[PDB]
Amino acid sequence: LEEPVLVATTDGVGTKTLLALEAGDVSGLGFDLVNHSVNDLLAQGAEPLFFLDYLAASHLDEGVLAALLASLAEACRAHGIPLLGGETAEMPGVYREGAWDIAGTLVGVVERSRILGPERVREGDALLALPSSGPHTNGYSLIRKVVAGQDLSAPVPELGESLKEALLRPHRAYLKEFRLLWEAGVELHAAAHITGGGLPENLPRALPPGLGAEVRRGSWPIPPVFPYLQRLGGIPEEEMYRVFNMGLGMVLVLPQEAAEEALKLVEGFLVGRVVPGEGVRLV
Amino acid sequence: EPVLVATTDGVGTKTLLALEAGDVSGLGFDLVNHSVNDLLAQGAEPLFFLDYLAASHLDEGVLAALLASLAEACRAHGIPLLGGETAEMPGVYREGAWDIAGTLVGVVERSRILGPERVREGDALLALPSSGPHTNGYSLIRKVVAGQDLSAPVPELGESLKEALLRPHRAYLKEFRLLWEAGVELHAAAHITGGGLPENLPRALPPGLGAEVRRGSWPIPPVFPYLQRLGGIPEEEMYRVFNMGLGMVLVLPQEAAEEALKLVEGFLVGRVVPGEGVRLV
Repeated sequence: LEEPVLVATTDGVGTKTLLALEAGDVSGLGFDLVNHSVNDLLAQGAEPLFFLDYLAASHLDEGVLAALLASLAEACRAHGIPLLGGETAEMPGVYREGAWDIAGTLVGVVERSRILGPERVREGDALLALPSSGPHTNGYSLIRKVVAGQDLSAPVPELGESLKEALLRPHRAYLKEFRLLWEAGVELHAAAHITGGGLPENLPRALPPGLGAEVRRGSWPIPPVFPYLQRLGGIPEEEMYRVFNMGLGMVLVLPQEAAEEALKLVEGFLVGRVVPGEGVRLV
Repeated sequence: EPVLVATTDGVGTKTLLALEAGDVSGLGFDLVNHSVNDLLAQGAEPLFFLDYLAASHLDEGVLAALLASLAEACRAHGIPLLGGETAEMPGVYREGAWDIAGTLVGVVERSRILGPERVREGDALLALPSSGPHTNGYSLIRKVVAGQDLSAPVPELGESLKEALLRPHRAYLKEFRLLWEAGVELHAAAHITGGGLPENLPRALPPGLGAEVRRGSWPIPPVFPYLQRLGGIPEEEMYRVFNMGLGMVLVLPQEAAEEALKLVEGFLVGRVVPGEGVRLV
């Protein structure tokens, strides 16, 4: 109460952008960026204050430029986040033909003593993961290679939809979740947004020295698009968890009792514990 | 309604020249400084900065140069380099290509507002000197110096093309602080970037008011005319693409302009007149 701290994060959609253009549908890229931006902030313990972006391409196609601006405006107002005037850059000398780079920045606020972080993490906390909606916005370079030459618009058995639909599903935002836990006074220690690098890289960040994580395999639902890509690209498991979120959209580190009170308010999965040592071992 | 102000900006292809010339030492200053000037023109005091760097490949060498640069730049203005992000996308960037982008957040206090509505006919135009092309016009620059020895000292410039062309975008924070602290009356300000004077100065002028600038009224950096010849560029084009020495232009009462020159380094380059656009007189 009365200790507001300005925080912020800056992100980019990533190579997923090339996948979207190819499939001729950037309608979701606006949510991919905003939602990814919202989560990097939720990991700190903050709420969004406003967003602004920097779009750069080989050639700012009037068509796709409008569809992008259209998308970002829908993603922000979807979260009640004020959208600020963003910029644009056209540099055919920097970008590959037809390429685009969608980046942005989200500013937020958090009460100092309620900032999430490794120093609040204690040994014995529960690892509560919030379900990802698919690949989200990391690892689409591996993806574009693996699906290179497939009929992205063709239905897939084991998916329940096509590659286009399953691979372009927007990055999922967990703002609604967090608010449910905040309004309920649920004790949260740390949190990790599982982006570039996967669970292995991102989780250890939310953990203090002398503390590693223990993740029980199969304790959470894995989007079907992952093992599919894996099989198609013959991608090893050790590499799957290093590139993809494997269904782990966000991992929460909090007291055991808190997870319980949380799973009654939010769609989550107890998937581990903070044990001595370091790094994240999959058990 | 947000109570703070913010702006995202990019360095432009100057990045490519710096990479090619083997020096990204000042790209952080270029980025941060461009952002700071954009907010000062609105009367905003800088609060914090965040950078976003992307590339075909994140050369460990360049990455540390840019990171160190950005930090010094931020340190110089006394603002925090809060967060940052890095991207490696060889499928998005041409080999060797990079893009330096970032976001600066600031805040406007009542005593420091600036806008087209405060500008009055008869106001003086006070120009703050640029350090060179700054961060606009490098598309033209690089094509004009192509084939040249960026390290071959030139007589006129008193240095090479690399030193004349890579000098960082100058930030005018210290100037605005002096002016703010002294309570000098200011109506509006224009940061001279893409499109030079003809495009940027009008953005700070109310409906039905234009500006007349005196040729030779302010110093024009040595590299500007040098390269105009090197590539036989028409004057009209120079002023359409480059700032020509006009780093930033303030529109303030004739009296406030006279006391301002006693506080900062600037020049009285013209006056606001009835009409539209900017015309060189």
